[PDB]
Amino acid sequence: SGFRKMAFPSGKVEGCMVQVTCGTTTLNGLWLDDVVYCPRHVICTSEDMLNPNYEDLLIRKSNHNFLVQAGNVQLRVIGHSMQNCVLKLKVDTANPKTPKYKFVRIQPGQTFSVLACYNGSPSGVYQCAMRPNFTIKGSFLNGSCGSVGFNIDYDCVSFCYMHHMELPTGVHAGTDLEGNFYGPFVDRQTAQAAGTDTTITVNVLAWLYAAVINGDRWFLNRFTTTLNDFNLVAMKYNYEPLTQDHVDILGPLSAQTGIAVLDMCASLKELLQNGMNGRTILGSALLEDEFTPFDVVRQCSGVTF
Amino acid sequence: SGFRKMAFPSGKVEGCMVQVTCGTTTLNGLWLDDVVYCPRHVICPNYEDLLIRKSNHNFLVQAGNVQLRVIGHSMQNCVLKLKVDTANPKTPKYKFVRIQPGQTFSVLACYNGSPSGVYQCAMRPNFTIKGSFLNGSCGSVGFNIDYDCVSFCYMHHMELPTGVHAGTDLEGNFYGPFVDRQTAQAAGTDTTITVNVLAWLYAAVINGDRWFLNRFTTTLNDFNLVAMKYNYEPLTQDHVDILGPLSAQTGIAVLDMCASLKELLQNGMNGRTILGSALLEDEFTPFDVVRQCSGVTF
Ligand SMILES: O=C(Nc1cncc2cc(F)ccc12)[C@]12C[C@H](C1)Oc1ccc(Cl)cc12
Ligand SMILES: O=C(Nc1cncc2cc(F)ccc12)[C@]12C[C@H](C1)Oc1ccc(Cl)cc12
Ligand SMILES: [Cl-]
Repeated sequence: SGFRKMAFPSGKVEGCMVQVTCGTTTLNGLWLDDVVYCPRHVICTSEDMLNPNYEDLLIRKSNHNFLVQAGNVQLRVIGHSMQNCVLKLKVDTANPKTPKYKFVRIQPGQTFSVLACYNGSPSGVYQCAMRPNFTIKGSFLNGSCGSVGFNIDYDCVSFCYMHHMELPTGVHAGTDLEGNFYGPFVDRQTAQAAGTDTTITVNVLAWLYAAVINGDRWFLNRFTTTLNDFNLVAMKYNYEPLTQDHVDILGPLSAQTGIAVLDMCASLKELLQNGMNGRTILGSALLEDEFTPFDVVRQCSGVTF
Repeated sequence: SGFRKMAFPSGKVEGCMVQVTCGTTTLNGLWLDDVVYCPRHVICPNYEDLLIRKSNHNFLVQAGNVQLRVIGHSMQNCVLKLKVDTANPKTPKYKFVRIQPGQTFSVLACYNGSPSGVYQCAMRPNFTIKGSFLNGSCGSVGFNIDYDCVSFCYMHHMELPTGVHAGTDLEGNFYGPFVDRQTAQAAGTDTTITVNVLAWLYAAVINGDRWFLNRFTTTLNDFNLVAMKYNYEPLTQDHVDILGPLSAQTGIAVLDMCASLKELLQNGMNGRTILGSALLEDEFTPFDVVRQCSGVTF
């Protein structure tokens, strides 16, 4: 029993964190085999950030301008290249702690663990979700750039995010490990603002199924809804449209609890209308949207209470 | 910016997790140097009588794909200590520490000696933890990290009828009035950790959430009458002293923030949130707030 925002154990990622220094800037890098991956803005001055020409800044650099530190050991840089917004530093030593890994690009609504680091030293781990507006509500201070997001299903680490910047509203933007940004963001200090965010509907439904699994049904009702009527109502509360893909994905949780997806959709409609009335669901007074259908199945028991 | 329920990096603890099997029971053990620590209920009660009938070879200890050989066994309170023939080469610098209610720690939840997740939690005033554990989680541990030293503070033993969890320190002493057996046990009425709620209100102010601030101040006596009425733990002069740094950073005196908390307790939030929460959060200590708003590394 119980339901917590759970992160993956971070050990396999901790053994990959390094410090990258270029001039006066120090940030974090990810050391996998003989390559260190880090945000390309490590080569920028603050002035450069308004309109940086990364190709022009990079051509003026040599291997010995990049200082890479792994624990108490200095790694020697023997090559460098840029791939989109990521800098790849070839080093002379392969990481003996390199786990089994993949680079995966995730979609909005997907969750992942973040290992927040400063000076190549891990400080904490937390669970989060890629928002529909492509930002993440993280907890990052200056020096956290290069910190990574990942999932660990089985013994393989799937790296999905690398931290690049904080937006004016306090939310965070970054790239996949191939250096492609999530969202319409640029690694440039321009007027960039996150689009209006929405609630991840399929995740709220998954979390309502988790509440039923743990033994709570106060919020259920005797009604059903069509998918289109559900979407016309939920969009009035800034909820993401629920697609047939989301309904198919919720199939297993529907079969486990005996509650049809569209009947759980009717319960969500009523919750949006009435609020909780002094009650909580899994110890929360808000409808939680940072647990996916996959996270609920992984964390919850296979036997409904 | 941002404020998340953050756990310590779990790597140093992952390298200590093993699987302990005794008969039909499989649970988790903590391998430090040449000793494996695990709940004594793995042998299940008259624990001395059950233990005397066991030999070293009855305990199967598995570390990854390797079987460790048990060469000795002893009991210390509610913890079983299995002497093994191999010292853990991944043993970090560590201490066994007993924590107090209100203090927080990270839990590495394990099943079959394999870590599955990490989360942050607090020892409730009623000595239970609101964790997330299924069958097979027994022996999972709670810890904090200071510099490079792991301080182990909790080992999971059982789930109570309300879905909350109970366990011991690493010396086998239970937190709370609990016993390790299948019997009628209930957690006492819980209370809110007042000093932690105040720390979280200071974290909100540091992050730009100031709507709850007011011009008023109060006294410890007046506030404690309000806290007692709303099932909040009493606030002591020690708690006020501990909140000193956050008070100096934000310019809001502790009894000034207490007057804000009193108004939140008597009027609610009025459709508003604080750090994305509609409830007053009590699982961040004053130290956790200072650490997350400073970036301390290990
Ligand atoms: O946003 C940035 N760094 C921060 C990342 N996360 C949390 C932060 C919290 C802070 F209070 C400050 C900077 C943060 C900065 C560092 C300065 C701005 O130059 C930059 C150049 C390029 C890019 Cl894409 C980003 C940045
Ligand atoms: O409480 C227990 N185990 C569980 C620990 N955590 C989460 C659990 C979640 C569950 F759904 C079931 C058992 C859990 C049990 C195993 C049965 C009861 O015999 C016991 C004897 C002594 C002790 Cl201290 C504990 C137990
Ligand atoms: Cl995805």
